Amino acid sequence: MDIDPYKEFGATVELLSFLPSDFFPSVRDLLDTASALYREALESPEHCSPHHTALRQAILCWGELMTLATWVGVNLEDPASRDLVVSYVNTNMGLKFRQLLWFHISCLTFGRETVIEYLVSFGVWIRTPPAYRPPNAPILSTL
Amino acid sequence: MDIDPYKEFGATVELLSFLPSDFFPSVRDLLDTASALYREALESPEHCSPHHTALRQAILCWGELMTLATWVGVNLEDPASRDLVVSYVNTNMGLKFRQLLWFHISCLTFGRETVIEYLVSFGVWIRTPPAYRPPNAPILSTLP
Amino acid sequence: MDIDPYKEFGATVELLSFLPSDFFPSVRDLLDTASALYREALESPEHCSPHHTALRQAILCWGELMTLATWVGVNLEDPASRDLVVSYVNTNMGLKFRQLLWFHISCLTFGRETVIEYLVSFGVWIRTPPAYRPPNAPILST
Amino acid sequence: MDIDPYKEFGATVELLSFLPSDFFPSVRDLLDTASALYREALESPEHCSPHHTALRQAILCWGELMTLATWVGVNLEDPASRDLVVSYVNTNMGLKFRQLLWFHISCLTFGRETVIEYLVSFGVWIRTPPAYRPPNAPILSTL
Amino acid sequence: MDIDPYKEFGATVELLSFLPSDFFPSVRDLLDTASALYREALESPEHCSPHHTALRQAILCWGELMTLATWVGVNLEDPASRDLVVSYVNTNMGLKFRQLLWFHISCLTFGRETVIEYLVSFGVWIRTPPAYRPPNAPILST
Amino acid sequence: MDIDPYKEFGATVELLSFLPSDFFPSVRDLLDTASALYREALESPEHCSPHHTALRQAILCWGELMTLATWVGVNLEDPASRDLVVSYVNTNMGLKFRQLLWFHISCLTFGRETVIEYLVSFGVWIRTPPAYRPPNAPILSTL
Amino acid sequence: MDIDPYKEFGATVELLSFLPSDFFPSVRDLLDTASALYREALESPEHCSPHHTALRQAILCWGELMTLATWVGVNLEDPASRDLVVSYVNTNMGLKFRQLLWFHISCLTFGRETVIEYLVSFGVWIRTPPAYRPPNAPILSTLP
Amino acid sequence: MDIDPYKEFGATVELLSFLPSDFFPSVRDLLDTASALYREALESPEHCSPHHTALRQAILCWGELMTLATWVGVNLEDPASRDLVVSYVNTNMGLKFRQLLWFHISCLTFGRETVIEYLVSFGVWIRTPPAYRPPNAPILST
Amino acid sequence: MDIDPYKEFGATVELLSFLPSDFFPSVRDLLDTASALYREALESPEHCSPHHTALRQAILCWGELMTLATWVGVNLEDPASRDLVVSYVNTNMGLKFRQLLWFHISCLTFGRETVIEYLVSFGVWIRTPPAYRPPNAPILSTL
Amino acid sequence: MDIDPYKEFGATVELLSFLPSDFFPSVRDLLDTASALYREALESPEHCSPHHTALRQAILCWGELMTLATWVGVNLEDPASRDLVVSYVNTNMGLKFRQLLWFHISCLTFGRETVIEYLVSFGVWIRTPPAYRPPNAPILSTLP
Amino acid sequence: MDIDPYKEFGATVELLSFLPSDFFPSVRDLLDTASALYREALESPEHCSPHHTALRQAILCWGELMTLATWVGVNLEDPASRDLVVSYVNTNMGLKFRQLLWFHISCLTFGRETVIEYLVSFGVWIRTPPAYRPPNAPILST
Amino acid sequence: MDIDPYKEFGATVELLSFLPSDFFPSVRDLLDTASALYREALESPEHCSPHHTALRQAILCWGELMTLATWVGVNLEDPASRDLVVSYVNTNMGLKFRQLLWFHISCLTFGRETVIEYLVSFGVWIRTPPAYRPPNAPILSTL
Repeated sequence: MDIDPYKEFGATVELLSFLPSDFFPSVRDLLDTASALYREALESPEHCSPHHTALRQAILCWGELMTLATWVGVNLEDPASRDLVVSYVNTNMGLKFRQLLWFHISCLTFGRETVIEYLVSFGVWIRTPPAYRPPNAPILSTL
Repeated sequence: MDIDPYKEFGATVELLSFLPSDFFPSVRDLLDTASALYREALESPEHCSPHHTALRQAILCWGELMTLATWVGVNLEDPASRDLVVSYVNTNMGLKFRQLLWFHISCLTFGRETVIEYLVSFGVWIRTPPAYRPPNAPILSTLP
Repeated sequence: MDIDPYKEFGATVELLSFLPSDFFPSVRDLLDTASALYREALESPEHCSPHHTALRQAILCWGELMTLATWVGVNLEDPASRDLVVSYVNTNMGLKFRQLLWFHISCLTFGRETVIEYLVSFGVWIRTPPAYRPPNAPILST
Repeated sequence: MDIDPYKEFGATVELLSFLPSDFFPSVRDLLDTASALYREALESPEHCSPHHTALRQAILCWGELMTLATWVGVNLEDPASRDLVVSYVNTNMGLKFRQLLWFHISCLTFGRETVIEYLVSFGVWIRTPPAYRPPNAPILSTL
Repeated sequence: MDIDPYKEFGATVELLSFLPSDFFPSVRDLLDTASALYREALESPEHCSPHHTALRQAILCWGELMTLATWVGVNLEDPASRDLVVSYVNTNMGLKFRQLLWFHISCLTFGRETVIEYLVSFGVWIRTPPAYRPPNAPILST
Repeated sequence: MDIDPYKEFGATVELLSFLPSDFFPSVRDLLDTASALYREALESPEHCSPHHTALRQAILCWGELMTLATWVGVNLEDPASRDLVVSYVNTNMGLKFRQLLWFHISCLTFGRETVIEYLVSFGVWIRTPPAYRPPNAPILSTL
Repeated sequence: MDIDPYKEFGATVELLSFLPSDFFPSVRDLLDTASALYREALESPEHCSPHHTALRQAILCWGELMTLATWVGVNLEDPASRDLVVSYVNTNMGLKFRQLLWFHISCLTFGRETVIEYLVSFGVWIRTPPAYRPPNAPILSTLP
Repeated sequence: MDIDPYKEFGATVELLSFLPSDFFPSVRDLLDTASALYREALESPEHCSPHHTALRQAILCWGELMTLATWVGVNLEDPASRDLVVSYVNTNMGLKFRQLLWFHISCLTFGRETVIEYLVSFGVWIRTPPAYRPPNAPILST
Repeated sequence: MDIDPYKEFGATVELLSFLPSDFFPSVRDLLDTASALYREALESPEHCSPHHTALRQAILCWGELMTLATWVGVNLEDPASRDLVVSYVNTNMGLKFRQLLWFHISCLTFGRETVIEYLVSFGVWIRTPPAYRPPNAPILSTL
Repeated sequence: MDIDPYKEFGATVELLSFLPSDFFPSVRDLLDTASALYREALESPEHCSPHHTALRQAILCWGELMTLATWVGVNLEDPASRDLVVSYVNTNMGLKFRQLLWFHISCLTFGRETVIEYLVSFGVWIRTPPAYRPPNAPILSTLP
Repeated sequence: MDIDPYKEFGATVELLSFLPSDFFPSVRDLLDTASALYREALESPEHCSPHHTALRQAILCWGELMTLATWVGVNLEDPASRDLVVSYVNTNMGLKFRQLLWFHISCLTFGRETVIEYLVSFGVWIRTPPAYRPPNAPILST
Repeated sequence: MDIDPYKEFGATVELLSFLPSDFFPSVRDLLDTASALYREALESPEHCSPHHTALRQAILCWGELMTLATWVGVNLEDPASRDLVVSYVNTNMGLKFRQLLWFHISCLTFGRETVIEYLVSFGVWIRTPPAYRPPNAPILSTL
């Protein structure tokens, strides 16, 4: 029962691990971007695209995790335990959720092929020694 | 900010609240029936239907929650914290997953319209006072 | 001034009294069913069907009665009087409100002819000796 | 959960609030004119118009409220409580019931569009400061 | 002067004597069923069918009997005689009225041929000794 | 409870109130006239006319009530109560049966329109004051 | 001198002996059902079918036997002779008239072939050992 | 329930009483004639004629009466009542059985119309005074 | 010399042993059924069907066996010996004779295919747990 | 009742009584010739002829009787009873079974009409007084 | 090396795990049913169907296990150990053989599509908690 | 009970008795060969050949027996009975599983007629007296 979340879209887990861990933006910025730029289509009762369903499921799962964190914060009495578990969850599941949200938002707003090639380009650029590499890191743009 | 999971499939949360809390099976039975009936299509890289994506996401989320549960079980030193955490995650959080899995598996197995009509039929049956309730409750099947 | 609420729909008050009083579900279940199944159509600005208008009027009337009961319970000081008036509001008018709500909801979801015939079928079934009667009471489904 | 009775008829609750509270006639006069002009059509078993259904429901509700008032008057032993509840019902539900009856009777008698334009014109007239207000207010008539 | 009230319809008093005593519902239930199923026809000025005339005469006569029972209960003195006469008029005269009302209402609702065949098929079932008789009695419906 | 026995045939209860109570003949005379005139028609297996069904029902009901009277006379032992019961059933109840039998037999013999016209004429005769009342009363006959 | 009463009707005495002795109803019920259903045809001067002649002869014979019974009851002075004769007439001389009346009424009201097949089926039903015997027994009727 | 045995065949009971009582031959001769002249047709499984069915039924009933007489003669202990009942049956059922057997056998062998006319002819002949009457009584021949 | 009596008719001894031993009716009932239902055909001098010959042979065999039992009972002196031999004759071989008679009679009266399928149906019904089985056993009827 | 085994084959029990009791061979010789000449057709599942069914039934019955005799021999403790029953069966059933086997085997081998004519001729020969009886008795054969 | 014995036919191990243990008949009855329904096919030299093969290997292996049980019952010394091994081999090894034999015999008798749908419906029925399920289980007979 | 395992494929138990018992290799070698050569075919959802079904059944049965042996070894406490049981299950029943595995694997690899001819030739080689027996035994090979 090894189900790969990105298998049906053309990507794969270790392909998304090519990029460094510090590259991805925080969760709050991604949620704000999704709410500000895609709120009307998400809440409509329509089958828009396969990306929308995954985005809705991810947002709901994040909400449930935050609710559980709030409950353990309120009810549990041990301070060492409360901070330990909160830091653990926030630092160990946030990375994968950031990866998922960034991938889906970028695919929605830029295109699948561009996002597919950008990963390879950025990884190859990072691996090259500085002296024989272009000085400007690649970026995603629409202007 | 108020995404409703069932809106795109024709239902709502309130409509699905006709069934009582004890009606749904356990998580284990749903997982084994999902593995037994629909496993080759889940693994294949194809956009088969909107139900498959939701099922995959739900299974992954349940796996992540179970991983967190075993982490806290093996790391926490205070037994009270461990037992309270596992009781919470098993009781209060499992009902939504049971509802989601039941809905998505039944829709694949029998059809969406049949489940939609079954919901209102069961609501009508359950709202009747006990003195005039017929003994047989509605059930889902495809054979006479 | 003997207007009959059910006359224009093909029914009649004494016909709806054929069924026993305990048969009807409570008010809360009917209100939740109406909210869950027909909330989009009730609030839309259109003349959908003659049933929608009656349903809207009944809902608003029940809301006004509940508000009056709440004010009576709060502002009044006599415990016996408030208890008695609350008992009156939630027993006497409750029966007719339940009958009206059940009739309109069932007609909306199942059909007029089916609801018309079901009353006769159940009324005949109730008053037959058990030894010479089918063992399962009729029900509305699908 | 927020059904508006006038929404389906092309009106709105706050639009009807242009007229002051003292403008509406009493309940008795409305009942007598309704009986005088439209008794035969009200009793007939026909879906004549959407106004007739609303009028019938309003009349039945008023009858039920009056029966409740008679019951509390005859049963309760403390005269102060009976006086208080009678005053409350007559000074609270009266306004709404007179509004509904007046709107529905006038719509049948003269026409819905005429009533709407009359409401707009009366609002314009009443909003004017007294020093520049013409002496005669608008009225509904066919002569 | 042997006047059989059933011959003109097709039946016979001997044919209806096979039914058990408890097969029939109460007279009040039959009256309520008759009123709630067809009250406009029983009050319209039209010779609708031969069943309607018999129904009207039976209803009027039962009303007369109830008036007589009330009078004897009110005006008599010895309590014992009161109990005897009331019980007699309630049971012995009431059984025949229950039978007649059931016959006419069923003939109106289902049809004459169906009820005739139902009586014929019920007779053989009731005549069989219990040892070889299947437990389930015949059921009359559509 | 508003069923009218004579209303199918064009008559009405208050229409038959014109005739005084003493006008009607006796039960034995009506029954023996019916037996002598329409025995073969009443005993046939056919519904020739609506009057036949009513006549049959009335005759069987009268037989039932006579059986009841015999039963109470035989069984009851209290003299006063027994005589009161028998006198009541003989006198108070038999008037309506006399009316019904007279109406149906006369209709069958002569004609419904003739019966109605006779009722109207007898009403006029009974309303006329005694001073100018003809010494002979209207009668039903053909030759 | 060995005339079989059922021979001309496609049956035999031994074939009709499948049914037990207690299966048949009483004489009274048969007489009232015969009067209720077939009376105008019995009185009419027409030989409608061979069954009517046999029914008329059987009724007349039973009437003659009852007349003999009442005569011997009212004339003989010894009570023992009277009650012995009455018991004999009622018990040892009924089992044949009941059989004849049942056969002839059933043949008219349902049909001869149906009665024959019913006898054949009742034989196999009654010969089965009780352990494997189904609960309900075959019956004659026309409605479903 | 007054069923006349001869009505279907064109005669009545009163017509058969026109002849005197002593005219009819005894039962033994009629039984022997039936056995000797009609045994093959009586015992065959076929619908021959309406006379055959009546003849079979009469023969079987007479046999049943005879065995009843044998049983009462054997078992019952009082000789007086024994001979009394035997004489009673032999003297009162024998007459009607003789009439029935003679009528059916004669109709079978000679013809129905001939027997019907012969009854009237013999009755009229018997009633006439001897001096103005033919001296030879009628008889059936060939 | 392994001749099987049922082999030519489409069955075997093993198939007829599928049913339980108590199922078969007694020999007397089968003999009376055969006498009452098929006596005219059995004694006729004609070749009707292969079932008739087997039935005749079986009946004659049973008659001969009964005669032998009667002679043994009559002309023997030891009560134990006669008791044991009649017990043996009535028990051991009566079972197979009952099976043969029942099979032939049922095949004659109902048909070969129906009897063939009924054995399988009854065996499968018998060998099923009660909770998941139709409530009542099958039977042969309607003919 | 009175079933005659030979009636359906064109013969009669008293017609076959012309031959004396000593004419028939033993059971063993008949069994050996039946096995030698017709074993293959007896075992096959075919309705070859009416004679085969009768032969199979007779062989099965003889086997059952021999099994009963063996059981009586092994069981009974009194030798007198064993001797009496064995003598009775061997001297009583042997005649009938030899008659049946001889008739059926001869009919199969030679033909039914030939057997009937042989019976008639042998009866005529045996009825003649011995004074002028020809010496050679008739026999069944095919070669000149 | 996860060789699933049911995958090639269309089923799966976890699909058949829902049936309760009491649902299966005994192994002796299954063997008798297999022998009586079809013995010629199990002994003919032909590759009739994939079910016949698995039936043949299962039948041989059960006899192997029975021989093992007889040997251990005979040659062992301690009675307790004998009881343990015999009970183990009859129950825990026998359940799987009962399941496999039932599956193959039913697939031969009724078909494959019908048995697959029956398994699906039975699973749906059994997963429901008792309070809301109909009291009668599904039945497979045609 | 007369079912022959190899009879569908043309062989016979008597035919396989030519080879001595010691000829067959151990179970582990055959299982290793089957895993290394036919791993993907046994796990596929298809019945390619009748040999595959028999191979799958045999492997599952051997796994069952190994589980039984482990169970009795773990649970039983008596040393003598335990060792007797494990020795029996290892030695006595393993021979027939070895035979089945050898037959089916060889038929899958080299063909069937080749196996039958090899059986016949090995029988001929064994029947020869030792004086004239060639020193090399027959073998199954292709190159």
